[PDB]
Amino acid sequence: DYEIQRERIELGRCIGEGQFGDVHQGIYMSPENPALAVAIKTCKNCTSDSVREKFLQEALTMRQFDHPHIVKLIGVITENPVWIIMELCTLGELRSFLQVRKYSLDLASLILYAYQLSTALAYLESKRFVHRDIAARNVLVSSNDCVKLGDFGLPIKWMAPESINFRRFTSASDVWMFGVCMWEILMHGVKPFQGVKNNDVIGRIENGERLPMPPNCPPTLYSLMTKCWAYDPSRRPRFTELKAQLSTILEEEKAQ
Ligand SMILES: O=C(O)c1ccc(-c2cn[nH]c2)nc1
Repeated sequence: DYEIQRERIELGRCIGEGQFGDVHQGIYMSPENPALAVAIKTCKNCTSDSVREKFLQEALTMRQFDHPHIVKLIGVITENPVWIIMELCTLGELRSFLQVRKYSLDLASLILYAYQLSTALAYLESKRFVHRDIAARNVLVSSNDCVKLGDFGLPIKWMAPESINFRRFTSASDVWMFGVCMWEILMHGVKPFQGVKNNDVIGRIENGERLPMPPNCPPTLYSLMTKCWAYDPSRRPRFTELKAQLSTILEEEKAQ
């Protein structure tokens, strides 16, 4: 089962702050693997069952997916203090990694990350799961050549127009938000619309404006991004198709 005995967990260095509390790395001592490196999400306010409810929904949902580019649940400890134990991605959240690895990562690698992300989102799409919070900050880096979707759950600057005007969230909103994430990656983790009032962002989308083509970004990728940003959700592509196009973009980039 998925409940874990606190005695098999050795808490270690704090590796990040989450919505609910500190995120730690640590060791999980099971009989199947005597020393498994894990991540531990903690829940600062989980004495409140309303918080505990929302915190542990993340683990109930993780548990349903099996993809190579989606983080995996190990187990939970539900007595206080409540903990989620999940796979460790030792290079942390994608945004910081992009920031710190600027000048160090090449183009093929940035494309590799977007294509990897699209395969995770095509998989979720095939399961009819809407994610609603696709952003570089919600992706983790397992290795120089492997990123993973780390969260499932306001980010106006990332959201589709119909999310903002009708609070509506669909596979097509996800596609839109994934265009923004691709932009974020080709900009090495610069946030979209920096220094722009949220409320002014919506008018500019309605005005037809869009995020600029990043430097060093290929026309083929920018064209992909702009299809993701069709104002009408029914003109935007499906991740299955985005996945296939990014596969071609990557094979050709590898060729230089
Ligand atoms: O700061 C965070 O929210 C954060 C940081 C790290 C991780 C992680 C999970 N597995 N490996 C790393 N999750 C969330």
